[PDB]
Amino acid sequence: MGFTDETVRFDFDDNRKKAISETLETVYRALEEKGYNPINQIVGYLLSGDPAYIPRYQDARNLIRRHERDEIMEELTKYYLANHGIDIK
Amino acid sequence: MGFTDETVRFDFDDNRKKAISETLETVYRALEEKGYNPINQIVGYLLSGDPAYIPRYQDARNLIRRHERDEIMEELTKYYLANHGIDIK
Repeated sequence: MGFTDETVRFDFDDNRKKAISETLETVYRALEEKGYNPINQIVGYLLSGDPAYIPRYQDARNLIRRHERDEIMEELTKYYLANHGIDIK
Repeated sequence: MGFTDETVRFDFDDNRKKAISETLETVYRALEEKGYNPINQIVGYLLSGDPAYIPRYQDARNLIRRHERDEIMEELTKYYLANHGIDIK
């Protein structure tokens, strides 16, 4: 084998907001491009806690990894009820 | 080296659809009546697999419990991107 991985570490400074929304948008498309099942890998990622659920195609794997699966899931739950007509406090 | 498709097909017969959406609506209402934060308790339920995360005020705790955490979580994931302008199956 040859695990060649050098993540230079971009580390974007916090300034953006609602980033989780762009993160999953990106992650979703990443698997669409790679021919995988985005939903299946995302659901598996949050409730199993392992970065390898998201294929290393795009910075998406890093983006999702820089957010807590707890945090992301809260956002999922909030949005679910929000567009369902509920304003979350 | 463990190339195994795991489509369990353990699909239990349920006659409802979009019920999860109605269920979380119920659960959300349940915590507001109890003076808690609906999101905090729901997020814990799905990723911990512990029914005790939902307070026992209303039938909501029973309703959510009839649904698998995975089932709801995938629905959350799809819906998140769906109303975001993405069409998911």
